[PDB]
Amino acid sequence: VNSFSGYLKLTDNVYIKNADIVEEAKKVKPTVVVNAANVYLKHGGGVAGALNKATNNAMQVESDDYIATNGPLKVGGSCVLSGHNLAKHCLHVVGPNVNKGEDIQLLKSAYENFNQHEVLLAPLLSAGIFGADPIHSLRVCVDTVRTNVYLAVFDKNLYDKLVSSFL
Ligand SMILES: CC1(C)CC[C@H](C(=O)O)CN1C(=O)c1ncnc2[nH]ccc12
Repeated sequence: VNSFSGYLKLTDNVYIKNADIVEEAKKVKPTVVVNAANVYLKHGGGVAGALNKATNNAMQVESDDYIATNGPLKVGGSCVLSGHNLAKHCLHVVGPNVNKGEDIQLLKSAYENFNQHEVLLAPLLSAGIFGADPIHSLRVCVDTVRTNVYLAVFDKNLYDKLVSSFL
């Protein structure tokens, strides 16, 4: 038993809710919140900009130190950093950004990072400003992640679509 509430069960291990991930994170305090990151951990907009704003920019400060030490992430890769006031940990995962021409097949590799964590609160990778089809992203998530994932979808219209078109 865990503290996530109001989710629709899609599969044995995947759940979905129409929710603002920032507000869900602040209420739940999950062990892991996933950020829709870029390779530079520049958290300017989308989910990343919202998560970072909710940390009063502490996520960005920590991220800049991480990059200065380690260099950029790989597309399809991830790193674990602090969850600040939002979660114990933030798993920064880089899905491919279609608006940069990155290979959508790397989306499966991106979701594989979730399997290193028993339970996660997460957005749909490569959705939103990353330019992928959220329905394809949901399919890859379901077919790749084996750990328990609670997907927060900000847009109510998108959500209802994702649910109604799910197979
Ligand atoms: C619009 C879109 C589907 C695609 C772009 C955003 C991104 O990928 O960064 C995420 N997003 C969400 O609806 C979403 N879902 C949960 N929490 C969120 N907080 C801010 C947006 C958001």
